[PDB]
Amino acid sequence: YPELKEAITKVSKGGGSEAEKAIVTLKNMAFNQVTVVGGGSKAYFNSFVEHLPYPVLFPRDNIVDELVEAIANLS
Amino acid sequence: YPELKEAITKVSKGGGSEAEKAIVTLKNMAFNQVTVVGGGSKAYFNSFVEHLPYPVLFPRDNIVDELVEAIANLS
Repeated sequence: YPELKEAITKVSKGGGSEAEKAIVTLKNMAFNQVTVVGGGSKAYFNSFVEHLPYPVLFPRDNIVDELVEAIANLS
Repeated sequence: YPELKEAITKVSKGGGSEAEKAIVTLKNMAFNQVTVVGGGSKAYFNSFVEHLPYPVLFPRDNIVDELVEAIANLS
């Protein structure tokens, strides 16, 4: 949830919707099974793309475009 | 492919036939399985045979002709 600190400020100062209170109360747990991530883009879908690691044994070189262009030109 | 520099020069200037263009395009794939020979007359069958050695015990002499001649000699 990107709006993490905002919810904390709202509850401390008063107000906030039911979702903010729920996330605040369920986030206070100090357990390793719950992870807290905050940021302007870390919680967004964009940051999730780069988090995926490449396999150790899977080849990393890209040779698909070469095959496609070879097929297009020669064939 | 006996003569490669000449064909490269010809195609670069804008000439060349369909076969030369096709082979040049085929050879332009960045793979380790591409092998090119420019030995000229060495690509001929005679040169390939001459370069190869033969086993000492391998049967290369002709004996059928001699046996046939000996058989025909009998009267």
